[PDB]
Amino acid sequence: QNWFPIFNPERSDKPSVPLKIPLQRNVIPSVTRVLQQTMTKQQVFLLERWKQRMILELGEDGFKEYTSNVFLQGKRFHEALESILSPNLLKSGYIESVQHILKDVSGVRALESAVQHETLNYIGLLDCVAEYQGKLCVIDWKTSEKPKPFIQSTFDNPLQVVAYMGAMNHDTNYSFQVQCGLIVVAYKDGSPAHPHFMDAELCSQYWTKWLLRLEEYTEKKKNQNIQKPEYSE
Ligand SMILES: [Mn+2]
Ligand SMILES: [Mn+2]
Ligand SMILES: [Mn+2]
Repeated sequence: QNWFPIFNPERSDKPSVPLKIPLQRNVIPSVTRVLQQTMTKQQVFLLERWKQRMILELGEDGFKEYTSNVFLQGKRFHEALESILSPNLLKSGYIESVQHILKDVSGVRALESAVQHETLNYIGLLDCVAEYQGKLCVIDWKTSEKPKPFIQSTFDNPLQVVAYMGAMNHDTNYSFQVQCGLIVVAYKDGSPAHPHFMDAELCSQYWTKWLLRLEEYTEKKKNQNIQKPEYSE
């Protein structure tokens, strides 16, 4: 029943400089590694198909240019937000896009901070933990242009959020609990960012789907061996 709960019964739900628990190259499988390696063969086919289309269309140079820009713009956007919320890139559309979201953000308790689940044995790096319109949540910022477009599905974004909150709720480095999630899609053209707020009930529904992905990963033979070390969110 409560063998793998998202919520920690023992931690305070409510409960001033944000936590940055460092992350190093490690052999604990990350949240994004788990999701990437357990994408449905149907999803993998769609992304590989689109990858081959883009290589042919753009050429090897044009492909390198495209992938490099979307990756770096994804990273720069995240670095900017980490600098904004903790004591050059500010003219971007992505930053302009999140302004109406950032007005409603307060009580930032963590930023780009490692989370490791003590029972389930996965690790990750959550973007931010803060109150959005008074409600504490794990926030994950997203760019409308995917930073790793051929190995990521936007439709896995709710699972990534619930993985982080679950991990954080069962991590002795964190003394509080988090019950809600938020995904924020910033648009490259400066259009207002879209918030997808996830209450406790919805997080629990997606958490169940995350455990199915996590077990599907640990069902494999190669993942019983110790992975090669990597820094992965
Ligand atoms: Mn991140
Ligand atoms: Mn993010
Ligand atoms: Mn990764």
